[PDB]
Amino acid sequence: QLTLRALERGDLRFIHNLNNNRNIMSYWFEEPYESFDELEELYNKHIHDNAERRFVVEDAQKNLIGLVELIEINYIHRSAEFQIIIAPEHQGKGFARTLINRALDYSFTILNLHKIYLHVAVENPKAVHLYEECGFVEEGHLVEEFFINGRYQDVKRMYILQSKYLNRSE
Amino acid sequence: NSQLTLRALERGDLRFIHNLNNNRNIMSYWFEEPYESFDELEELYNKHIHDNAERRFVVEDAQKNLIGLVELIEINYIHRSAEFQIIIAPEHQGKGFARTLINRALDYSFTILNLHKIYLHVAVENPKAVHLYEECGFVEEGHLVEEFFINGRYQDVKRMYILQSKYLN
Amino acid sequence: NSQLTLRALERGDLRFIHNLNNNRNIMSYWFEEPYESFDELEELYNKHIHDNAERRFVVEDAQKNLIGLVELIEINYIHRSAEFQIIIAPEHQGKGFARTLINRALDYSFTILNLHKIYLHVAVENPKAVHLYEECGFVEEGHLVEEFFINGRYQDVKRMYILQSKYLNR
Amino acid sequence: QLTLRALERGDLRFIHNLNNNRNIMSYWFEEPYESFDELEELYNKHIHDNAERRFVVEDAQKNLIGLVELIEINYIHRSAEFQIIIAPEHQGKGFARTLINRALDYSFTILNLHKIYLHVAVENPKAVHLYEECGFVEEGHLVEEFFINGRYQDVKRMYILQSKYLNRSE
Amino acid sequence: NSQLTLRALERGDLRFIHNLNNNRNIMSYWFEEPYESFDELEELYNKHIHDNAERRFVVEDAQKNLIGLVELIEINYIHRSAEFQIIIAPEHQGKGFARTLINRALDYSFTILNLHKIYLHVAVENPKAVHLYEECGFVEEGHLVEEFFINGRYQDVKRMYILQSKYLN
Amino acid sequence: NSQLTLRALERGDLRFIHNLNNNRNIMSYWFEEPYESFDELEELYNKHIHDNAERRFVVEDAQKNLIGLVELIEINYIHRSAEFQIIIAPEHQGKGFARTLINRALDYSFTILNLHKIYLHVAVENPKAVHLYEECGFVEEGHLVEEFFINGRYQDVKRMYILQSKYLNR
Amino acid sequence: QLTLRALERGDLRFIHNLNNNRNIMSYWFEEPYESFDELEELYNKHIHDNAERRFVVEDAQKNLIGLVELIEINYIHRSAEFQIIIAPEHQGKGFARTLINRALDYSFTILNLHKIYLHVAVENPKAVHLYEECGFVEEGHLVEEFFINGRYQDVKRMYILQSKYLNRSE
Amino acid sequence: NSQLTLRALERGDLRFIHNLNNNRNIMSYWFEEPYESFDELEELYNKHIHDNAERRFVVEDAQKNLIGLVELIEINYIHRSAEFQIIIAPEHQGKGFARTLINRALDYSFTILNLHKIYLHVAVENPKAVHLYEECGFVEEGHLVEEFFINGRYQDVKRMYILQSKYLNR
Amino acid sequence: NSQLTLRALERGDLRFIHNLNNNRNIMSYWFEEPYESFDELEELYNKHIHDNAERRFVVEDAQKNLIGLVELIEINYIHRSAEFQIIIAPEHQGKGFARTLINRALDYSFTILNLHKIYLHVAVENPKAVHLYEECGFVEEGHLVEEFFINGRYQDVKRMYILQSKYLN
Amino acid sequence: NSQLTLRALERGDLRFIHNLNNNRNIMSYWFEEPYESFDELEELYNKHIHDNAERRFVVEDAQKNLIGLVELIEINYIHRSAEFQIIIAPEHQGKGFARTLINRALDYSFTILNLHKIYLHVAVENPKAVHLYEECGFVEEGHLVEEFFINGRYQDVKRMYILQSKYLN
Amino acid sequence: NSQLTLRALERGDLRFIHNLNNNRNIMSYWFEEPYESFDELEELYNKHIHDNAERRFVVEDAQKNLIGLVELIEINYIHRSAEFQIIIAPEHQGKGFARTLINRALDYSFTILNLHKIYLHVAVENPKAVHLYEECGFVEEGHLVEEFFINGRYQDVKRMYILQSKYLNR
Amino acid sequence: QLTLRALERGDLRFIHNLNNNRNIMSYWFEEPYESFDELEELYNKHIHDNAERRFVVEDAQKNLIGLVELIEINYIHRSAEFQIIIAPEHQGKGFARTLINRALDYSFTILNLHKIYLHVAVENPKAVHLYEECGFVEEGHLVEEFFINGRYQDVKRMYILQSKYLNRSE
Ligand code: NA
Ligand code: NA
Ligand code: NA
Ligand code: NA
Ligand code: NA
Ligand code: NA
Ligand code: NA
Ligand code: NA
Ligand code: NA
Ligand code: NA
Ligand code: NA
Ligand code: NA
Repeated sequence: QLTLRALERGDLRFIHNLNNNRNIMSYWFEEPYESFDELEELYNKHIHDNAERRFVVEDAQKNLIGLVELIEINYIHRSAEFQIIIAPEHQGKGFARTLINRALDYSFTILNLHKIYLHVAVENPKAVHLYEECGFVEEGHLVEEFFINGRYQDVKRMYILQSKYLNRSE
Repeated sequence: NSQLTLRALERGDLRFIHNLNNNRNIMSYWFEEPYESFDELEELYNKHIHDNAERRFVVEDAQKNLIGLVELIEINYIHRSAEFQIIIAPEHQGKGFARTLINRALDYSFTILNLHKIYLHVAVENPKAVHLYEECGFVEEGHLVEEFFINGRYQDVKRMYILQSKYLN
Repeated sequence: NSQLTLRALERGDLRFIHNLNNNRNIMSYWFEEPYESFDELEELYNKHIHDNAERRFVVEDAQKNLIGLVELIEINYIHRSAEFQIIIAPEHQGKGFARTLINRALDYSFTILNLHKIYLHVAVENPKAVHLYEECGFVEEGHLVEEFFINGRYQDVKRMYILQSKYLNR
Repeated sequence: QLTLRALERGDLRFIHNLNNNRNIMSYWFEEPYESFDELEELYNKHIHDNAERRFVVEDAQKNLIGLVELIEINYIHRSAEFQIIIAPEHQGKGFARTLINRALDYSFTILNLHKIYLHVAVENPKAVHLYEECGFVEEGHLVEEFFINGRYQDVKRMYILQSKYLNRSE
Repeated sequence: NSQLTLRALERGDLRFIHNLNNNRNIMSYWFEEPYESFDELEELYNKHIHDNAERRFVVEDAQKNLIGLVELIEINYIHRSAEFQIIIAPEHQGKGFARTLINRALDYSFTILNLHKIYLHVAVENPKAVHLYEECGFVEEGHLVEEFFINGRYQDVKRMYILQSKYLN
Repeated sequence: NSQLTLRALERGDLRFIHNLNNNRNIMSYWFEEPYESFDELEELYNKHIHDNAERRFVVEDAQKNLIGLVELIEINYIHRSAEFQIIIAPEHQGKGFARTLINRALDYSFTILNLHKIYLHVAVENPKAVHLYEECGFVEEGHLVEEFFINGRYQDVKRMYILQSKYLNR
Repeated sequence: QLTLRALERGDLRFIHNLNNNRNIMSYWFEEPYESFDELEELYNKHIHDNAERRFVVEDAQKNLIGLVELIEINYIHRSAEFQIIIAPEHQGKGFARTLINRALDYSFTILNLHKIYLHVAVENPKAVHLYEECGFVEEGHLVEEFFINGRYQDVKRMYILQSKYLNRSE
Repeated sequence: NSQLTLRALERGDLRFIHNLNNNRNIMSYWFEEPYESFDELEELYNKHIHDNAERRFVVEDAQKNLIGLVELIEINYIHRSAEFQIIIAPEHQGKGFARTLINRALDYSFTILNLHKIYLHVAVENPKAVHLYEECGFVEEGHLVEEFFINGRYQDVKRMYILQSKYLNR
Repeated sequence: NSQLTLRALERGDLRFIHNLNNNRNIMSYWFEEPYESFDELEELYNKHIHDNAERRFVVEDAQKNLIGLVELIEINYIHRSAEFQIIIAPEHQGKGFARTLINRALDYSFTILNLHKIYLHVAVENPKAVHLYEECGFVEEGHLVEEFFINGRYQDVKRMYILQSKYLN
Repeated sequence: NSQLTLRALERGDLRFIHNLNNNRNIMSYWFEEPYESFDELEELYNKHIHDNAERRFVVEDAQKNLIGLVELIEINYIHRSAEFQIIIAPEHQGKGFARTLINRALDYSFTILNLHKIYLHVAVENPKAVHLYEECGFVEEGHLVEEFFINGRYQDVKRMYILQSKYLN
Repeated sequence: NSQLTLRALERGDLRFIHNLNNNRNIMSYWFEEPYESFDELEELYNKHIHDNAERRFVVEDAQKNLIGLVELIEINYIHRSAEFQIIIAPEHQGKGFARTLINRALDYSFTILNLHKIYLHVAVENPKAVHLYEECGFVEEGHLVEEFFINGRYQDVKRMYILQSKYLNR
Repeated sequence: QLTLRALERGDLRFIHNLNNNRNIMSYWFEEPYESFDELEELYNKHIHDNAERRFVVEDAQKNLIGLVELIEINYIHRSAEFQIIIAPEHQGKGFARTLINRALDYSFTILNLHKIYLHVAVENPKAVHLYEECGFVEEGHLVEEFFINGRYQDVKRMYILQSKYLNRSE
C-alpha cells in the first residue's frame, strides 16, 4: 500500500521539515543549507544533475511517509550512496523495510546500478539490525567520520550488490 | 474511432505524459535526457521546444479524453527516418483503439512530414503487439539481443519497420 | 463587406492562427521555422516580434468575429516584393469575404508599405482559387513543378503576381 | 484646463489607437511598428533613450486629448522635431493651439532646446495656418518626401527658435 | 513635530516622489540621469538600488502621511561631503515643518553617516529659504552665476554649507 | 523558555529584520554591504543566498511571535571562528529570553557548525550587556579603541570570546 | 580535375571579391551586406544554420574557380535554390558545366533533395542555354522580379528534380 | 578619374575616417552617436555593423590612396530616401575628384539601393559647394535656419535634393 | 601492431577527422548535428566537449602517424550500450591494422567504460567487412531495410553486435 | 604655442594620465570612481567609453610630446555646464604653455560643444594659479570651505567660472 | 629528499597530469566529472578554479622535474575530512620519493588546512602499497567490496585513515 | 629612496612568491587561494572592489621590497586592517619602518581613514617592538585566534588613529 515517486518541488517543505530535527548539517548536491529558501534555490539549480536522485514514499491517502535519497551516483562504477528518513509520526509502524525494498528495487531493476552503500551510526544498533535484515553487510567501520552532536562519531558503512539482490532466490 | 483526433502535444499535456510513465519499468527520456519527475519533464519540454529531432502528439476522443501518446524520435531529415512509439492510457486499452492510433501516426509521418521510413521496437516477450504491428504493415528487420535493461534484466526486442512507398501505395 | 476591418496581428490572436492550421495538410511556418504546437508558435511569435521580413493582419467584422488572416512574407525592401497569402476561417468561407480581404491587403501593400510587386502561390489543382485571383488582377507568371509536398504527394502550384503600378491606376 | 504629462506605459493603447487611422507607417525610435505588442516591446527597449520624449495632454476629467512627440533630439545643436496628434473626438474644439503652446513651453523653458521644427503636408493648408498663427515659419518645401496614400507627397518644414519664443514680447 | 519620523525611501514611495516633481520647472534627476515619467523613475530606482552616491528618505507624520523628501546626492566618502535637498509636499507647506525636516537630515548625515560637510543650493530669488537655512546653521560659501536653466532663463543660486564639527558641537 | 525555538532565517522574516534596525544608531550591514531600505535588504538577501560567510536564525515562541535574531558573520572555516550578535525585539527585551538565545546560538555553533571560537563585540558604555555575556562564559580579549562611529561619536567596544572546548565541557 | 569542397572562413575574401562586380545587392542568410567585415560577422553568426550551404570549386593547383550556393533549403518539401558564380579569370574555359554537375551530384546523391531551382536573367540567353543543356527546364518567367542596374528585370525560374537526375539514364 | 573606385568601408579605414574629422569644426556622429576619439569610433563601428540605417564607402585611386568618404545616413526603406554627404581628404581637394565621387554615390543609390530620393545639406555660407551640387543636378528645397552649431555659432544650411527618376533619365 | 596506441581525440586532430570525411558519400555528424566544413566541425567540437553521449579516439603508430579513428556514439549509461565505428585513413588500409584497431576499441569499451553491448552497422554491399567483424566476435542481429541514403539510393545495412560477457570471457 | 594641438584622449594615452597622478596628494577619479592603479584606470576607461558626462583631451606639441591633459567633467546638457581641469606634466611646467592650454579648452567647450558655462576649482593656497585664470577671463563665484581632504587636512578652494557669451564676444 | 618541494597546481602542469592518467586503467575525474582528453581537462580546470572541494599540488625536485601529484578531494569543512591520493610519474617510481610526498601532503593537510581526518583508497590486490601507507601511520577502516570497475572487473579497495591528533603528536 | 605605488597585475608573481613561505592560508578579498592561476583570476574579479587596497614598495632600481595591504576597509567607521610583508632578501635592512610610515602616510593623508589596526603573533616580540616604535598600541590579545603551523596561536591586535598620527608633533 506504499508507493515510491520522484521528488517534486511541492515536496520541499516536507524535506525541509525532515532535516529540522537532525544533529548534522544537511546538503543538496554537496552544498550545505539550513533554510527553505536555500533548499528551493538549490533544487532549481540542480534539477538536471544526475549525481543525485530523490524519491518520496506516500500511502494510499497521499500522506508523505519518508524520503529515499541516492547521492554520489557514478555511472562507470555504477554505485550510489543511499539514505532514508521516515517522518517522526510514522516511525515504528514497520515502514522502513518497505522503503528500503522500494529503493533497492528501483536501484537495481530500473537504474541498473551495481552497488548501493549507506552509513549508519555505530551508536544506532537498531538501524544496523534493520539494514542487515534487508541484506546489507558491513564493509567498513569508519573512525571519527562525522561530527554529530558535539563529537566525532564512528559509522558503519554497509553495502549490497545488484547481483546478490537480483539472484539470491534463484 | 473515426472520432479519434491527433493533435500536437502542448504544455498542459505533460501531466498526462508523466502519468503514462510511472507504470513502465524502464527509464523515460526526453530528447535522450532521462527524467523521473514532472518538474524535470517541464524544464526539458521548455529547453527542447524548438528541437526538430523529436515530435509528439496526443490523441483525444470527441469528449477530449486523452487516449494516448504518439512519439516520433531520432528524426533524421537526410535519411528521412524516425523511430515511433505509442502508449495508450490504462483505462482505454482493450477498446480496439490501437490500430486507429497507429494509422493516424503513419498518416502524419508519411503525408505531412514526408518521411521515408518509420521503425519501432517491440519486446520479444510481447507477441500480441508484434501481431498487431504486422497487421498494420510493419515487418521485422532485426532481433536486437540484450538491448535494453528492463525490470532487472537485459531483454531482446524486435525492430520492425514500414516504408512510405508501401504505405502510400 | 465594408464592415470588415484589417488590423495588425497580436499575441491574443495566436489561438485563432493555430486553429486555422489544423485544417491544412501542409506544414506551417513562422519566419521559415516549422511548427505544429501552439506553444511553439507562441515562442516563435516572441522571437520574431521585431523582424520585418514578415507582416500579418487579421480581419474582423463589426461584431469582432475573427474572419481570416493576411500574411506577407519574404518581404524584400530593395526589390520591393513580398509573397501574400490569405486564409479564411472554415465557418466564414463562401460568404464573399475573400475579395474584400484581398483588396485590403493590396491596398496596404501598395499604399502604405510602398511595395512594387505582390505574388502568391495557388494549387494548380485548385482552379476556382485561380479564378478568384484572376478576377482581382493577378496574372500567372509560373507553374512550379512538384513544389510542395502536400497530403502525401508533391503538388504543382501557380505563381501569380500583381504590380503596384497596375493596382494604383485601376 | 488642459495639462501636459509624460507618457506612461498605460497610455500605450491610446497611442496605438491614434496611429490606427493614419496613412503612413508609424515609428518608435525609428523602428516601424504596426501592432500593440511591437509598440510595448519598443517602449520597454527605449525607456532610457533620450533621443525622443513624449507627452500626453489630458483634461480636468483625465480624458486623453492628444499626443505631443519630440523626436531626433540632438543635444549639441539643441534641436528636435515635433509632432502632435489630437484624438478624432477632440478635433475642432480649439485644443491644438493649447497643445502647441504646452509643447513649446516645455521645449524652451525646461528642456532648453534652441530650435523646434515640424513637417506638415502641403495639402493640409488648415494645419499650415495653425502653425503659422503659433509662430512657426516655413524653412523648406520638401519634394516627394513621403509616400502617403499611394503617392509621394510634398511637405513643408516649419520652425521656431527659442530666442523668438522667449523674447518676442520683451 | 517630535511626531515626524524619517525613514529610508522604498519602492512604494516613488509615486509620491514623482508627484513632487510635476510642479517644478526644472528637469529631475536620479543618479544624474534625467527622467520625466514614473516608468523611467521606477527603472532608474531598480538600476541604482545598490549605488551609494545618493541616499533618500521620506518623512511621515504619526498617521503615515507623506510630508516630504530628503535627498543626499554627490556623496563622496573620501572628502565626506554630500549635497542635500528637501522638498515638502504642497498640502504640508506653511505648517512649521521645514526646520524639523532639516534637523532630521542633518542628524542622520552627521550622527550616522559620519559626513564631514553638507551643502545645498538655493535660488537667489528665494530669500525666505536662505533665511531659514541660516537659522539652521548654514552659511553662504558661493553665489553661483547663471548656474541652472530654470523656467526659461539661467538663474543664480547660493551655495550654503554646514560642517559636522559645528553641528555636533 | 524551552518553548523558544531557533530556525534559519527566511525571506518572509526580512520585514522583522529591517524593523530591528530602525531602532539602532549604527549603519546596518548584510554580507558587509551597508543598507538602509527594505528594498535593499531584500536584494542583498537574494544576492547572498548561497554565501556561507554569514548565517542567520530567528527565534520564535510556541505562539510564533518573532523574539529576536542571531547572526554569525565573518565565518572562517580554516581558523573555525565567527563573530556572533543577537538582537531582541524591543517588545521582548527584559523578559529573560537573551540567555536562552545565547545558549541556542552557542549550541548550534559548537555542536553542528563545529566552530572552534565565537567572539562578539559589546559597547564599553554598555556594562550590563558585558555582564550578561560574562555570565554566559564569555571573557574579554580586547578593548577596541574608537572602533565604530555610533550616534555622533567613535565608541570603544569590548571583544569577548568563548571556545568550543570550554563550552562542550561545561 | 576540379573538386567541390565546403566553404571555409579563409575563402571569404574570394567570396567578397566575387560579389564586388555585381549589379545587385548581396545576401548571406537573407541579410544584405557590402563589406568584408559584415560578411565575416554574418558567416560566424550563421555557422550552424542549415538553411544555406556553400561550396567552392578548386582546381588541382588549389586556384578557386567558383562558388556554388544552395539557399532557401527546406527539409519537408526537400527543395533549394541554387546559384553559381565563376571568377572572371576562369569564365569561358568550360568549367560552368562541371560546377553544375558537381552541385547536382551533391544535392541529389548526398543531401537527398528532391528539387533544385534557379533564377537566370531573361536577358542572359547564354546562361539559359547552359542550364537547359544540363537538364533544367523553365517553370516560370517572373515579371519585374529584381531591380538590377537601374530597372526591374524579368527572370526565368528553372528547375530539375532528383528523380530525373538519378534515373534518366536507367 | 575613371581610375577612382568606390568600395564599402572596412574596419581598417577607420583611421582615415577619424583623420577626416579632425579637420572639421562640428561634432561628428556614427549612427547618431557623437564621438571624438578613434577608440569611440571603433566601438561604435562594431556596435552598428549590421544596422542598415547608414552605409559608407571609401574612394581609392588605382594606387590605393584613400581619396574620400561617401556616407548615406537616415536611410528609410518605406519612403526610400537617404541623406548623403561626401568628404574629400584635404590633400586631394581641388583635384577634380568631387564630381566623380558624387556620380558614383548617386549611381549606387539609384541603381543598386533602389532609393527614390537623395538629399544633402550644404552651408549657406559655402556658395561654391552649392554651385557644385547644382551642376550635378541637385536643387534647393529648403534653407534651414540656425540648424547646426558650427564653430561658435548657429549656421543656416541649404537642403538640396535629387530624384531617382531624374537621375536615371539623364 | 603491438606498436599501435589508442588515445583520446584532441582539437589538433580535427583536420585529420575532417579529411577522413571528404571521401565518404554520406553526410557526417557530430553529436547528431550534420556538418560539412572544418569550421563547423571545430565549433561543434567546442560546443560538445563535455557531452558524454559520444567518445572518440585516434590511433597512432610509433612515429605518431595517424592511422584511424574510433568513434562511440549513442552512448547510454542505463542500458550500457554504444554504437561503434572505425575509419582507417587511405594510406594505411590493406596493412592488417583493422583487427588491432577493433581490438583496442573493444578493450576500452569493455575494460574501462564498463559498457555491456557494442553494436555497429555495415553495408550489405560490403561483405569483406562483415567477415572481418565476424572474426572479431560480432554477430548479425538485424538487416536494416533502406536505412540510409548513400550515394543516391537507400541502402540496406547489417547491424552486428558483441557483448561484454562474451568479450571478457 | 601656435604649435600646440588638442586632441581626444585615446587608450595609448592612459600611461601618461596615470603618471600625471602619482604626484598629486588627492585621490584620482574616473567618472566619479576612485582609482589608484593603471589596471583600474584601463578597465574604467573601457567601461565608460560611451559615457558623455566627461570628455578628455591631451595636448601635444609638434614632436608629439605629451604636454598636458584637459578634462571636462560633470557635463550637463540641459544646464550646458561642465567642470574643467588641466594638468601640465612636470617637464613642461614653467614654459608659458598654460594660457594656450586653457585657451584651446575654452575654444573647444564654447565653439564645438556649445556649453554655456565652464567652472573650475583652485586651491586658495595657490594664488598664482588664481591670477592666471583671472587673466583668461575666469571670475570667482565661491570660496568653498573645507571642501576637499588634501594632504592631511580639509582645504578651502575657489570656484571660478567663465561664460560662453563672454568668451565668444 | 628534502630537495623535493610541494607547490600548488597551475595550468601549465595539466599536460603532466594528463600524462599520468594514460598509465591508469580507471576513468579519471576532475571535481567528479570524468574526462579522457587534455582539452576536456583544461576546460574542467577552468570551470573549477574557485571550487574548494578539491586541492592539488605537484612535487618537483631542485632541478624542477615534475615528480608526482598530490590530490585532496571530497574536502568537507564541517567534518574536516578529505580523501587523499598520490601518483608518482613512472620514471620516478621506486626512487624513494613516495614517503616524502606523503609526509608533505599530511603536513599541509594537518598544519595549514586544519583538517581532522585524511583517508585514502588502496587496492586490496596492491599489498605493497598497503604496506607503505601503514608505515606512514595509516590504519585500515574498511575493505570496500567491488567498489571500482578497473581493467575489466570490479575490484575491492582498502580504506585507510589517519587523524590530525595522531599526526601532530608523532 | 623607497617609493610606494599601487599594485598592478605584473606584480602578482611577486605577491604569490611572498605567500609561498607562510604557514597560514592566503586570501584575496576573503577568498582563499594557493595557486598563481587562482590569484590572477581573483585579481581580475575584484579589480573595482574598494574593500581592499594594495601597494608595492620599490627601490630606486625598481626591485620590489615589500607589500602593503589594507583590507576590511569600511567607509562609515573609516577603519582598515593593515599588513606588510617584506621579501626575504630585504629583511633586516631597516626597510620595515619606511614601509609602515608610507602606509600610514597614505592611509591618513590621502585615504582619510580614521583608524588602522593590525595583528601580530604574540610569539613575534621583534615585530611587536617595531610597531610600538611606529606608534601602534595594543588594544587586544586575541586568544587562539588563528591556526598557524599546527596549533591555535594568540595574536596582539594593535592600532593607531589618524588624529594621533597627524597631530602628535603639533
Ligand atoms: Na538528479
Ligand atoms: Na520538436
Ligand atoms: Na514583422
Ligand atoms: Na526618451
Ligand atoms: Na543608494
Ligand atoms: Na550564508
Ligand atoms: Na549552413
Ligand atoms: Na549599415
Ligand atoms: Na564526450
Ligand atoms: Na565620454
Ligand atoms: Na579548489
Ligand atoms: Na580595491
